[PDB]
Amino acid sequence: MEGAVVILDAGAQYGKVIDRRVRELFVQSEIFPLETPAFAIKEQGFRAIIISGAPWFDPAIFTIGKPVLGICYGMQMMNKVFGGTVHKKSVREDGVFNISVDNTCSLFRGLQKEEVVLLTHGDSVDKVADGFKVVARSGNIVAGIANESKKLYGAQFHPEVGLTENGKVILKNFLYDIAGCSGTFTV
Repeated sequence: MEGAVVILDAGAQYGKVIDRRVRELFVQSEIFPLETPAFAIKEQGFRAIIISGAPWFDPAIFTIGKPVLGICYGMQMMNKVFGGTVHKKSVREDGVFNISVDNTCSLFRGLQKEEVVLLTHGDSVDKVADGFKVVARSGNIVAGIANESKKLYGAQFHPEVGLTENGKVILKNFLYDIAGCSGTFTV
């Protein structure tokens, strides 16, 4: 329903890690099946979407005018849906890397120009879809993308894990500032 965040996660945790972070920030969240149709999300009145993780998802989750945070595989899909491409197996090993961050991007507000983040082995963006800016990187590796007018944001790394030093700040930026979720409950 309204004011809540829907989590579509293709990974081994089935939304649980991302869901604990959203809870910790006092925001209502529902873990949904990844193939949940975009129209169903709109009809329920969800305020935002977090997609993370070949599994089938509805490409229209990116096109319905709701704020979306794509994490890792979710960022790759976001890029793909808007005409971008990816490198296969470009990240060979899991690691905690210091990366360059665009500080003026909505998502990375309050961060330093350099940040320590967890990147998992796998794929990474090649050609960046038109309308997206690169907002984080290390070398050939695009670590973040943003279409600010559309409120579509991608992070290659995993902000939901404590190993990403200021991952909570990134999620706060998305949920509060970008999506306008209130971090308040009524007891």
